[PDB]
Amino acid sequence: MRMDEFYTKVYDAVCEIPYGKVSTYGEIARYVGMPSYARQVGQAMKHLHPETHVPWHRVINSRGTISKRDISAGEQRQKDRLEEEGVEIYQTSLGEYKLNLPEYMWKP
DNA sequence: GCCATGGCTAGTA
DNA sequence: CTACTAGCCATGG
Repeated sequence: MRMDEFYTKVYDAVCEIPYGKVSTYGEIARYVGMPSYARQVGQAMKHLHPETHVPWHRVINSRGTISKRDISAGEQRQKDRLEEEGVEIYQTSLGEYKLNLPEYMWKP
């Protein structure tokens, strides 16, 4: 398959995530048949228009924190967002916004 | 072909 | 817990 089929399946995946639940970069890689594309799971997310109806904010790193998303602090945005779905998040000695994965993970 | 970038991740230690 | 490899693999130059 090819990179736009790929980008579509991933957005059908993500779209599936129940409000107020979450999933992992890596899991979706797996779910769409692409067990080793976790990194490109990241970039599909990275490219969305900021219009999108796709819940990119329900996607996190497989330790259950929010990805440092380097280029600058902006992914404040992801947390402020997941808290809008009553998800609970706390913090690390050292930044790492973070959560209870087993509680919020979407296990379908 | 190269390289340097990255919303990644099991392993290690 | 935190760091650190080692793999992974598309992009854009």
